[PDB]
Amino acid sequence: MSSKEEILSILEAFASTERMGSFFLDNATADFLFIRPSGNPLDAKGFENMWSSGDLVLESAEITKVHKFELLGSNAAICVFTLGSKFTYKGTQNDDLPTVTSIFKKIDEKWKVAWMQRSSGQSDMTLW
Amino acid sequence: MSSKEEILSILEAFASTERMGSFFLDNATADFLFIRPSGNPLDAKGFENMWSSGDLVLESAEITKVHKFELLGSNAAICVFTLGSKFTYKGTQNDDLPTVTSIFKKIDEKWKVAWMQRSSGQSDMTLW
Repeated sequence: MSSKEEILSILEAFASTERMGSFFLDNATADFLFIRPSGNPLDAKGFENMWSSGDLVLESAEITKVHKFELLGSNAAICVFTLGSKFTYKGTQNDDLPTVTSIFKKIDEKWKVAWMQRSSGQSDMTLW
Repeated sequence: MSSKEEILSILEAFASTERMGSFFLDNATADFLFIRPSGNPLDAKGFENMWSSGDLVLESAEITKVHKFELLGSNAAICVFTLGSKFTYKGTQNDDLPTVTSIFKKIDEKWKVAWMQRSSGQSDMTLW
């Protein structure tokens, strides 16, 4: 299957209620970081720690729209997408709609997420 | 010279008081977008329009620290950095310190910026 499809399969797994929290632990490269809207990095364990809280629960997440996909040579790729989520935090439901830039690399012939930066969650879809 | 150095030379030109506004017009690929902290995209002209305002003036900008650099094959690259700027907006000076994820591609044997997403400007350097 096409690399878009392979990489999209990985992003769908990230955007899943059961798998998001621990995902980077299994699927990310060792030097992966997740860049929060503040600019402050989290590593795979830091990301999982956020979701481990108890106070933060993912209700739904989806790959709403892919804005950019391309291979960067044979063994890397960029995928830019809008991630649409619903989550509960300390007693309130929230919608979240960031723009996310993700980078993938092939390691031992398998695709892994190498980098991800997200925006604040009130993006305007109409601009795409 | 090394690709880091070539790509760093391009980023220094972006982070310059005279060149930032119009930079993407000359140095970016046609499908480049700049992702604002909100997640909302700007194209090269949209970016220049912001700086054309009169109300917004860049006083200084620097590549403060490079956190990640690597080639993605022979003809692409990722560079993650903290951009330290001072700017005036509608009568007030501000400091700005985002995390920026940039992607580069070689087009006709020349490096061009292909993508850039920035965070809010109050990142915590101590986390790197």
